[PDB]
Amino acid sequence: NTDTLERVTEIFKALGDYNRIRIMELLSVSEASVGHISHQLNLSQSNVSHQLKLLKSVHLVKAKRQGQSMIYSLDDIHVATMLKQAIHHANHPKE
Amino acid sequence: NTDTLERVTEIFKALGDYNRIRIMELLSVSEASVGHISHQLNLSQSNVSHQLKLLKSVHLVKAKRQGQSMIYSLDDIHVATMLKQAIHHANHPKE
Ligand SMILES: [Zn+2]
Ligand SMILES: [Zn+2]
Ligand SMILES: [Zn+2]
Ligand SMILES: [Zn+2]
Ligand SMILES: [Zn+2]
Ligand SMILES: [Zn+2]
Repeated sequence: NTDTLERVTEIFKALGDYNRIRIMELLSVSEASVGHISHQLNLSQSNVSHQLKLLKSVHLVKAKRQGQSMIYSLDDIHVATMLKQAIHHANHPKE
Repeated sequence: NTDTLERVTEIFKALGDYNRIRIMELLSVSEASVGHISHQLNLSQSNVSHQLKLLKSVHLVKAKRQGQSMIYSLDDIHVATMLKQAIHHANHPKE
């Protein structure tokens, strides 16, 4: 319906960012904490936390506390498939 | 690589629009011409053509001339899967 399409608009508007894409891509390889994400991608923890908060609000990523810190990961299989299909579509030959 | 992620950013930034999503969704059901798309969605042909041009430049949609008018469709299976997985993710229950 109408409301459903608005929600998907939300989802895509959240992926339309270079650094959020780098965060998603990294998460598609392995779940991780803010420090790890911040270290590997060279983004500050505060910026990383700010982006994850947005990504989480549209259900693109989820978080679970394990030990001391929160461990982030792609919400579910739909998100992973969606992302991986897009990455691949961007790389294969297109004449 | 770096350039690949910029390209996927492009793709998602193009889907982050309510009307472009309505055009993609309609195309995911059936290929169609500008007039059909414009009629069904109540968007003018000029606006529809403008959006398709953008969608085409990032390889989200493709066009083929059949008869007199151009027939548009999702570029390939990756685009269709990507879109359908997202639509579904937006609708299923998420607690
Ligand atoms: Zn930063
Ligand atoms: Zn499902
Ligand atoms: Zn493809
Ligand atoms: Zn219009
Ligand atoms: Zn393929
Ligand atoms: Zn889902």
